[PDB]
Amino acid sequence: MKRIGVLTSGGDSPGMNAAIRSVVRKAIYHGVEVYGVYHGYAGLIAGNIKKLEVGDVGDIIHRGGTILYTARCPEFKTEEGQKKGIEQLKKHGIEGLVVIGGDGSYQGAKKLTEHGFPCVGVPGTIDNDIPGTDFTIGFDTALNTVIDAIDKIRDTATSHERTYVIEVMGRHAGDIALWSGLAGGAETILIPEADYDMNDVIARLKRGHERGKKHSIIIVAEGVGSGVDFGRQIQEATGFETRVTVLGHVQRGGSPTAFDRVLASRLGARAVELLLEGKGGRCVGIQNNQLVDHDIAEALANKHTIDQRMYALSKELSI
Amino acid sequence: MKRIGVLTSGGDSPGMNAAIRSVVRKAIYHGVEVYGVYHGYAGLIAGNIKKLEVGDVGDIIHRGGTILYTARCPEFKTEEGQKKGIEQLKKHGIEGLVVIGGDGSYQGAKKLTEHGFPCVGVPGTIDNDIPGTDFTIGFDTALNTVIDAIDKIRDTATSHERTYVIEVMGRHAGDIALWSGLAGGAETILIPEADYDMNDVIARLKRGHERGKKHSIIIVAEGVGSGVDFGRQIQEATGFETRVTVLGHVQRGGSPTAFDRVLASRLGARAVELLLEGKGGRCVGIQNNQLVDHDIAEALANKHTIDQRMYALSKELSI
Amino acid sequence: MKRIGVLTSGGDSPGMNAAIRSVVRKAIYHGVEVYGVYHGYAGLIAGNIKKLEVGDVGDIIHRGGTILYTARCPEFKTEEGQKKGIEQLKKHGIEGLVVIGGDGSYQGAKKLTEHGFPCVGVPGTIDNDIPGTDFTIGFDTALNTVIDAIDKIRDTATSHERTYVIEVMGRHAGDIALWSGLAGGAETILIPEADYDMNDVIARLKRGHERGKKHSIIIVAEGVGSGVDFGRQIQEATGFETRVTVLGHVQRGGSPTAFDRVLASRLGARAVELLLEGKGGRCVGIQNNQLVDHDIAEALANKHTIDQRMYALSKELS
Amino acid sequence: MKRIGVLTSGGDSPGMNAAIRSVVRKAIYHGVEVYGVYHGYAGLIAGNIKKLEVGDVGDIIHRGGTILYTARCPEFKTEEGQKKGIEQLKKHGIEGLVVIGGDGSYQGAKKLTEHGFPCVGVPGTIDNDIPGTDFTIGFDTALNTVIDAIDKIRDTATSHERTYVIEVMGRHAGDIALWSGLAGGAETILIPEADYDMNDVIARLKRGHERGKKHSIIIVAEGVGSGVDFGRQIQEATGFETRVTVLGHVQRGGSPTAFDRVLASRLGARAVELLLEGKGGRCVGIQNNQLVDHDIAEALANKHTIDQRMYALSKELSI
Ligand SMILES: [Ca+2]
Ligand SMILES: [Ca+2]
Ligand SMILES: [Ca+2]
Ligand SMILES: [Ca+2]
Ligand SMILES: [Ca+2]
Repeated sequence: MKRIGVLTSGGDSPGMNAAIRSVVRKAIYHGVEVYGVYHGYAGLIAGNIKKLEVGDVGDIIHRGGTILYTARCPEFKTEEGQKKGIEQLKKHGIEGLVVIGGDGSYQGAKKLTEHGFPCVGVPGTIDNDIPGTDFTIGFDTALNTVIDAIDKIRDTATSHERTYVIEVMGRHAGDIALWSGLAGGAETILIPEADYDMNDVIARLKRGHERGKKHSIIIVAEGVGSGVDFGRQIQEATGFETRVTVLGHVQRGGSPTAFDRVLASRLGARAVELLLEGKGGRCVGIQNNQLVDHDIAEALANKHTIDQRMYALSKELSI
Repeated sequence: MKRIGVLTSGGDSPGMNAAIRSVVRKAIYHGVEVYGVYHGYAGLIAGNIKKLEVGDVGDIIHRGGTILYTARCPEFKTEEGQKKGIEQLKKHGIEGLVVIGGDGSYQGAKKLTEHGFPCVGVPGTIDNDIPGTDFTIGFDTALNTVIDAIDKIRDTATSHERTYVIEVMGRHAGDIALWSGLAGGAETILIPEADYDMNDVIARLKRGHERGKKHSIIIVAEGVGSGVDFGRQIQEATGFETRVTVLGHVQRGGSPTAFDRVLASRLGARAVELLLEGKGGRCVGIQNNQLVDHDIAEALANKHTIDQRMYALSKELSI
Repeated sequence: MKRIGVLTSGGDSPGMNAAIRSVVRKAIYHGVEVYGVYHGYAGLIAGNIKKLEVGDVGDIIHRGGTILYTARCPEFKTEEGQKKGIEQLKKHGIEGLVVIGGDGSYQGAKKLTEHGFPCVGVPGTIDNDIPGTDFTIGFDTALNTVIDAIDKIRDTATSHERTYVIEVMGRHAGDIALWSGLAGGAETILIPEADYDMNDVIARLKRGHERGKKHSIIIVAEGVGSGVDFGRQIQEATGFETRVTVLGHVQRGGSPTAFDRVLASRLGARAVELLLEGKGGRCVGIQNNQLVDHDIAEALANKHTIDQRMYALSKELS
Repeated sequence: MKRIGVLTSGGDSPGMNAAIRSVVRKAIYHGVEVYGVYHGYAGLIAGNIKKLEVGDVGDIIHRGGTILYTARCPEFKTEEGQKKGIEQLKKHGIEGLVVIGGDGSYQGAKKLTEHGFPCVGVPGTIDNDIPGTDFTIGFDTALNTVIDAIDKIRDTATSHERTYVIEVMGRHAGDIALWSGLAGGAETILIPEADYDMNDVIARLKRGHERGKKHSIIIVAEGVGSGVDFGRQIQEATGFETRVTVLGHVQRGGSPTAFDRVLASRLGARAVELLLEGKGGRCVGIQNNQLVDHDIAEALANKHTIDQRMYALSKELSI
């Protein structure tokens, strides 16, 4: 190619900027131009397009959020919109698009490709729920946000001999809960991919009160339920005073961790390589510590999973 | 005195350990023993008393929470209680007591003195309302916790052109909301100590939407209302997508910042000096960058106030 | 006034952009325009100047460094240089100037006022080495940078039963060393403002070793000497495994802490107020937890001093 | 096996405690006793061995360093030192040893296995320089200490238009440097696994300055040389203003990142599993995102490599 475009869609995620930065610096290394599309697919329909310069990506690698913004777009679900997007792309002479994000911001990469516009997906979310890759951009940072919260709430929990339900993000995926709860010494972790028995949680807790334990932390993925209801169930059942904490959107922001920066630079650069060598309708990622690329069509079919041996581990480490 | 005691009551607070460390290591310098009372006044009543050694304050200057724990004590409000508690004191040959915390807890230090046990209070809470001091131990730390949070939500707010309501702590004091909302560039701060008008707030938001500001962030002290409510009021009015975040108890934990560690080391040492100088029924504090001790009785009558000129400042800097 | 300017001079400092943000939003409140001068005094001479919009003050409140940059200017230390400064000032209709920084930024604020140009100065340095104020914009953030490091070095020193020496910045002031070491539970602090005896230090570490203490952190202010040297004198003297860390300019950077963001916001806002009230040749600051302003020339006249009791406290707590 | 021991040798590393917690809690899950061996190998020889109880691990997951300490041991390469090692082991009824540490530690773990005593080795070092694993416990944390430093030096370098050289740790491995440099946005990265030409460095540095760039970060792995020199060199080569930061041992400390806590917890638990299945002489690890174990002698045979394509990418991204 000679010119390509880049875009972010779906939720904000720490590292997208590093991802974006990479798309650009790489294309430059190959004599290619990059045009930033703003406000995601909404921005694409709208014509929100402006060339990015070597200097528009200088000093953003550390920066959370996405400089190109992001927004939902019902219109892009229709042939109608898909059509107008390509016009606007064609208008600026853009022959290739790197789509960075999650929430089937891939559907669009696919749709686009099917209309014969070359398109590559980069995994962008905090909740690890994108196929084609073991980890997504933003997950590592989001975890350190969660366990930093876990570290703090343990300070009070220990001081006051109290039990906390912390509700983490992960709308469908229990990744955050699994990983963070493992890392915070969480003595109960409740995920969507694994059965739980509330009567079991209650007993375990009672059991520790005896064996000298007065504080306790219960990580709960939002995809399982509302922390508020869970806490209710526990205090009502144990008489222990039981606080509840919903971390919510703090999880979505922050300076991306070293893992998230490297991953974003690698992936985003891979995505460019694919466009340039003619490929399209693909999504890159990291699998088994290796760079991979896949057909979006194929990847969107792979049901998401969590490492069950780890969930097991955490139960063992926390009887 | 040759032997004294130390205890922490009311809510947890980052820096208390630094206070306790300082209470202990200062006493040692003067050849005085120090005994820890565990689990607040409940502990005192109970007899939870163990000498502290040099090696028990060997960390702990960086650690949040309180190694002496803390717990409520209905029983200590009744006379029979403090009595029982003084017995315990006498039983271990303790001649004085440093009471670190809110909230409070100065009440007990007072009644203790009245019963002829020499008692010194130290300002420990995150919300900042303990009289006899411009700032309480834990404040600076909590503020940096809230701004870390404000920073992260600004990251997502900006990418999505969304408006956030963030509910912070301070059940009766607007200190946190004021100081952090200033440090966080929050365009709206609501505190118990100053009139607010929601029509003004709403208009202000609609105004900026035009001006070109697509994201805004409202800071709200819990002592004013429920964030998950103000948010509803705003969006059920303006057409704006409004998200809400209650940070809750993450605010209570954490490694105390430099200001808090230094403040704790100072107040702690001062508190021990009072006891040794034979004085009692006092409480220490920082006032106009100078340390002061006041009669608890008087201190307890001074309504808590916030710097109205700063609140004002935050308004001017905001429109 | 209808138009002022702002610049940043001397070593950059966390929370300057907070100070800048404040200078600019505050002026906009009173219907006043702000022109930014880039690259400190060198930029003023060269007329590197651009209207700041609302726009460019962010949010940048969390950002370290200075969006206006900074650079040394030997030339401005001379009559003709200032002539160019004013020429440029007037060429843009800038009626007043807010100067943010340290290490002689104030010098220019005075000279400029002397030549009949209203200037307010704002304390901006990590080392806290600026009169007319208890704390300078950048100090709190620096201290927290230093203790994070001390905490980390405490982790490794503890595991290995080793003794470290950490050299912190400060220039001529020992504020950082005294405040951080005290916050970090250091067992030795060495500063310009207090006197020490190496033999004291030595024996004091040899003694702590007697009571079974297996690790120590000595904190040394650069203004007192090289951390490397102290490490050496000590290891030769005792035989203990002694390492030395020079944190360096790490202390200069980072997102400014809540205190630094607030101080900058207050100070900056107060600085513009002064110009608007026709006041000039003043520097803002915070003293005894109250906002104050002083005539520069006389503020610059006080030798800086540390809190002697606190140093004494830090010893008793060892 | 009813009783095993655990120890930490080599340089200390954030997450060792997490690794200990896991060794000690996993064993309890299986009704095995754990005996701590303090001060690494010098301790093993001298006895200095104490039962680890639940309480001894119930609050260390978040803590840097090693609660078991670590010390060098010249004695333990001799035959007699080892003779002494085993006696002491047999004296406490320790049927097996988990060695958590760095490289030299693996040596002794083999010698023990040879002399009829089952050992498992756990990768513990910040410099990633240990075979039988892609990453070592400590790496992630160290990287993040490095990038935060880099971030902070970016602030001052950008306001002053300075060029910086930052010396990072890694005796013979360029992993920290390469990885943090990529993460940080280094314009220049120097490491032992890959040839560099100083002149191409100066040239690459001059081309960038002529292309407008006013500030630049340069990362040097301590194994390549001394930061102060590369500083002198390029200062007098370019004339630019140039500063030198040596981070030194800060990299060694700090609360372990989510990744290091998780890795530590999986690896440590796996190490217990091995000894319990009668599989001595091994070292655990993560390779291609999968848990693995390898004969110690064999792993110790593999010269350590970095990812050349990654070093390549870092170059392309900074043109
Ligand atoms: Ca950011
Ligand atoms: Ca902080
Ligand atoms: Ca910054
Ligand atoms: Ca730690
Ligand atoms: Ca796996």
